Amino acid sequence: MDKFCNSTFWDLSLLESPEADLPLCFEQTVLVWIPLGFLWLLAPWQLYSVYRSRTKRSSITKFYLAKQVFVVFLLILAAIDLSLALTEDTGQATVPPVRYTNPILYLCTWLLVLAVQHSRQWCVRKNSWFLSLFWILSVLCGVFQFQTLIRALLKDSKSNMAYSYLFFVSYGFQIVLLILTAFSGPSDSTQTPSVTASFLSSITFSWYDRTVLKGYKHPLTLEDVWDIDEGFKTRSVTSKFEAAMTKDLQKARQAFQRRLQKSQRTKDYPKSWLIKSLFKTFHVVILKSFILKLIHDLLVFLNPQLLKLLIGFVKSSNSYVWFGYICAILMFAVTLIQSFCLQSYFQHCFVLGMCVRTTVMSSIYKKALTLSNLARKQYTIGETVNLMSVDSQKLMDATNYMQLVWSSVIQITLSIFFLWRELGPSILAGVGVMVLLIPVNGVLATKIRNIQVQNMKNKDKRLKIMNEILSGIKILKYFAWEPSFQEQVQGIRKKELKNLLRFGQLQSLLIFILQITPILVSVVTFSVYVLVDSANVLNAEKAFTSITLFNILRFPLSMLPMVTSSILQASVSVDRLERYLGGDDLDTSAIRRVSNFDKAVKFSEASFTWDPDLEATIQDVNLDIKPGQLVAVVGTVGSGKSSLVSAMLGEMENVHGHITIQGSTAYVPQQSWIQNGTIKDNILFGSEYNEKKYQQVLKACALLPDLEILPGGDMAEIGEKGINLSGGQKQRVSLARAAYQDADIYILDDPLSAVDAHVGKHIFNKVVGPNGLLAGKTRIFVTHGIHFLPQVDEIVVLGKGTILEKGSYRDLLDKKGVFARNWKTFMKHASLAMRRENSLRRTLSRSSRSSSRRGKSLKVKFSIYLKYLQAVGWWSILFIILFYGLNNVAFIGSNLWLSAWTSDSDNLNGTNNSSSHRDMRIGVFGALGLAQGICLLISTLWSIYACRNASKALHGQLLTNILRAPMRFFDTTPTGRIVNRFSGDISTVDDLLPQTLRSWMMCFFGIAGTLVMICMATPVFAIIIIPLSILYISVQVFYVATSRQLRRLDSVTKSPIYSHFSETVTGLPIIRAFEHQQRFLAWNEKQIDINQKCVFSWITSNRWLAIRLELVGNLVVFCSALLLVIYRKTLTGDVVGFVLSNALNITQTLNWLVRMTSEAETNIVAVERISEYINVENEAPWVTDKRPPADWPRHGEIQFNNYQVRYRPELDLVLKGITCNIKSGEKVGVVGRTGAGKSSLTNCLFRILESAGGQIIIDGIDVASIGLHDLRERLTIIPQDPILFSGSLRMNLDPFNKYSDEEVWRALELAHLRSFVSGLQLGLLSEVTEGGDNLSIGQRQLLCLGRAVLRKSKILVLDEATAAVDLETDSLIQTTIRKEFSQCTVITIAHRLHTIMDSDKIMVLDNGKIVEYGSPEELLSNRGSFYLMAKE
Repeated sequence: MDKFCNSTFWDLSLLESPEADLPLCFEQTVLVWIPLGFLWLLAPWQLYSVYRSRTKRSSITKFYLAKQVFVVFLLILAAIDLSLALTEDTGQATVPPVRYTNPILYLCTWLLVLAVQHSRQWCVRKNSWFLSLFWILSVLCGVFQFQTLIRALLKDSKSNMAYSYLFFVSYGFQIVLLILTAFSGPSDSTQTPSVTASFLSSITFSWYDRTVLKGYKHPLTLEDVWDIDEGFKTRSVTSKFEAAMTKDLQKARQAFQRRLQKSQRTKDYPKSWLIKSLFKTFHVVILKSFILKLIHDLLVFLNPQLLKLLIGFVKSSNSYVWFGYICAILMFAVTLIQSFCLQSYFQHCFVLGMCVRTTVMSSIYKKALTLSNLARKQYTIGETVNLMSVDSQKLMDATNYMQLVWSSVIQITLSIFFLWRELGPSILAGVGVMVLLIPVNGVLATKIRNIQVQNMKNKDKRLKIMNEILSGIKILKYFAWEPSFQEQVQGIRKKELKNLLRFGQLQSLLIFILQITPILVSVVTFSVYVLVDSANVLNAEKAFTSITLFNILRFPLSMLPMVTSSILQASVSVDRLERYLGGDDLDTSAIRRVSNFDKAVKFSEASFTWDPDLEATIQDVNLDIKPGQLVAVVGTVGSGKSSLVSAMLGEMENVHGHITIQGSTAYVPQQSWIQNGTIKDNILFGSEYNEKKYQQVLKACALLPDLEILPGGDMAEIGEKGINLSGGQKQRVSLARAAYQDADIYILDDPLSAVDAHVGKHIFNKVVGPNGLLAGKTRIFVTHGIHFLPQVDEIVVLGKGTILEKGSYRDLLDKKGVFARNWKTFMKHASLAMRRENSLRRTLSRSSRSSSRRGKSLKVKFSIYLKYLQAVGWWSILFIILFYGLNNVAFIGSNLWLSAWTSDSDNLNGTNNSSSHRDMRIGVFGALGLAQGICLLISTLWSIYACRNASKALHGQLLTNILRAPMRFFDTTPTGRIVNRFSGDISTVDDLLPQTLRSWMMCFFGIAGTLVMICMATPVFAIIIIPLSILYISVQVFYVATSRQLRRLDSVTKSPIYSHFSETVTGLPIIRAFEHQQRFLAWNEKQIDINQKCVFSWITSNRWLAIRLELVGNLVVFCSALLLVIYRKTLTGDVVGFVLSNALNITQTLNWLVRMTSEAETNIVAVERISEYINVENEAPWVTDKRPPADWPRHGEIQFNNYQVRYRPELDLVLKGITCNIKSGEKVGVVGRTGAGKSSLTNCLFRILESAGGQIIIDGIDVASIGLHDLRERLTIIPQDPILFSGSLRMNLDPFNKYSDEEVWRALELAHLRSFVSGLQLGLLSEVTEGGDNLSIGQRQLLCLGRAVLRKSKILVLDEATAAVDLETDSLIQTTIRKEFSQCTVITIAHRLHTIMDSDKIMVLDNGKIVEYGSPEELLSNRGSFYLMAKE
């Protein structure tokens, strides 16, 4: 067959030459039969599989014509080649038989290509794997022919200019076709591009390349992320799952039933069916992921072998040059292909995890709607929504880590094999270190978790103290108490800081072990290797290929414990879920919803029970209600009327009889149920909107006054924001919803409980009365009132679960049997915050085991960074940076030394075999490893102490400044916001931020060390890191910008699923009664899909990132390999080893660095907010220059001078120049219009509001010229609303401990708390809960006045809140104030006139100005505004 080209084809010796080109005939035979063979062996299948497809869908577009035209051009070239071959046949006497076989072949093939590119018009995926891969393969195989011909043409050998030139042009067209087939075509109608993108643009996730730009320009919104395709929609996956489940569930139910009946002749449930059902429904994706993972696990072990070949080549100086370029190119190609396989495996695996979580949440919801009440009472609503919110997450985590449990053992076994095959049985020393460091990592992780839990408890205590400080800041300002509470929260914070330091030290040990495992394993392996034998030499190939294999081995061997832990947690999660879904549905045998019947409601001989073991709550019942027949059942409390209602709907288990119901029911429960949303949405309750009926039912049910009181009217949002409607509004809203629903039977069940009498009668008359809106509808009332009965249609009295009698009210008042007796007698008739946070703690402490591999599974202005770094210190971060740079320099030195230890095998100069030399080598290698370890410990421990100092200082400043901010700041800012800055931002600064910054430093220095090694070998590489740096910088910028918003959107969308599930499982009787299950199913599926698209877009963002980063690391490896092949005449094999076994470890560090840059951007906003509250404006100085004469109020003489005060510097004066005077000892009341300036007086004597004009002078000293605390301590107050600080009676009465126990007891006896306080066990140290739960209201203000009396100043400003307190309390207050504060100036602010005439003086204050002065005796003679207001 050699004659086919008149020249030899399989020579194999032309390669054995410096400039070694392939033989032409070999090329034109096999490098042409490979692509054409691929095209022909599969094309009939592609055509046979496409021409049985959907509509022609032959939209004639621009790529389709471009590709057809280029293939036509190229067919024309093939025909021209045939013509020239025949023309040469007319010339020479002999022609190779292939000179026409090759062109003819192309002719046929291109027709086929023209018939495949047209075929694509029928499919949705235009450019598929087949034709795209054929173009790749053809362009790849033709480069050999290209290079041969061009090299021969520069020789000007005159062989054939025409053949060579037509080949050049045909190859150009094949390049343009490959490019034009990579491009995803002109996308059709607005589908997600995941299913219209070409093969290459879908392998590299380059169809996501426009979401990333779009998210970088302006932030993404829920309408900027494309919908997930229809195969993942909740309805689709749940339908598939239920088809695959029903059979397994039934089989397990049969097994459980047979087991129970065998036992009998709750700890058993139909079990071991969920995991089989999930595999039987997702097995195709399981296989796809399995095969992709297998291919990647086999491809991982080619790069060490190519590295071995390249070291060997650079060593042997008599080798060819075409070998080594081939090895560098193969390193690039293998890393590219394994990147594609791995990223596609992640996409499959993570989307399968998402689909498993989706189908499980949807199954949970579908089951909660039909769970038997007997099985529904076992759980709690918090625990059920927990079953949705943690169990499905655990099952998703197991689904992600499911393929690692065998992939990691394949990788471990192959790595042990390939390490053995190089370094003999002394590999087990290194692998033994690697394995033996697993229990140590576990021990450190356990101690970390214990410290974290104790810290969490201590943090919650501090947070509760802070919350009671902030919510009662007014009193704390009054009595000058911020130093005491400052010290208390400082003590708790000091405890938390010590725990944080211990956490830090263990984290440091964990980091040191993580970063020193590789150097220690290599020193142990090489020492044990070179020692155990004399003829056991260590050369560059063994040393550096074994180092590469150790870096491959150490990742699976460390992730294996966490994978097994995740599987074992998901096992118990599966048991919990599988127990929920197996519980039998509620039975509807007893209650039948027929369509036609004689009576609307018919109870036939029925008894019903909550729990069959006990006696029936409702006994035998025989009754019938015809349409329109209003019935008002009445009975003793606990008789079962509420139970009768509950049984009618179906919320009871039948013990006997049955019930017939026709039409649609409407339920008004005793327990009110209001969904999250607006009053209008609740009233409509998912029904058609009609303004006539809507306004009629608002008017009838008397909501209009409530809407007028409420801010938004019928648009106010209930729940999740907080309106907490009083029982009247809730009950009216429920009744309005029922009335608007327009049902057939209305089961009114005590709908006038929390309602006033007259409004209740109005509601009865215009809602359920005979003239009400519900005249024609059967309406069963459940009454605790009587006055409605004289006009109700019919009465059924109930007792002991049985009807005593039924009749009209006339019969009730006439028959005088049980009728009159009943008529006479009836007159006298949180859970998630501590658990949902636990799963976040677990998945953040388990995915924080990055180990430079944070691709395992994942979950701003420079001034802010400068603020944090200024807090942590500047010398500290200088020495942290320096002592990690020393670590990296020692690592570079260690590699350089190993390169000079493997080198003494080549230069076997006699002296490189003595035992002293080997001892020196292994000793200095160990010393370099030890120096690296010491530098790392110093750096990390210093980092921990410095970052602890930063956290301490930041919290100190924030708390010292918040406690000293004028009351306007606390009025204009929600307490929730400040507490949230003290809770989740001090925590971020404490825990997450230091480790994120430290890890960023470690990644940066690892990269810099690798790059300086590469550039130390071949310095030209310092120029190929200016474009690589630009590519990497652009990648991280785009990825972090987009991923931040995707994570935010996912978090925003996740919560509504659980909120809606909790609202469904809470108000289930109402949903079932209105017959609204399908609407709620649809809503839950909609919310799940809206979340699903965000989480899927996040997954794809991660894959986009990973492809780009593996490309950057691949280009580093490939460029260094090329520069070490090119420059081989000046370097050695050892340099190749240590340059190229490190560049292989540059993609993991790049992934880690991008992830940590994103994390630092996310976390530093905590410092942003903390620094925002550090700078909040402060009050006046507490102590400025002056002191009192040991007692500033001598007798309480207060003088005003046209005082003018403003609430906020941009507003109008509330006081407009008051000029009055109070002498020593008089009692002054102040009066006026509502909002005329009452509050400002008691708010301005304490300087809480600074003067805008005028001044107040006490005892000849102006208020504005003394320190704020100095003045504020010397007065006295009884605040408007008594706030009690949780703790001890001693602290509440006296936190400063300045008052002795004897006088505290004397003041408490003056306040007369001996009966209540002395009777307590501890006495004056009795615990005080958060205000209430003890110390009755009267005790509360009596304690407040005790505080006032032990303060015992000469000035008593006070005001009254409400008269709800017992009159004895007010009388005691006034008597005490008059008996022990008689000789003290008193100012009272009262809006109740009846307690003011007793005052020695009254000030009249309207519109912020005085009206009259003098005593009430001096007033009442006149008839001024005081008279116009008093006694009326």
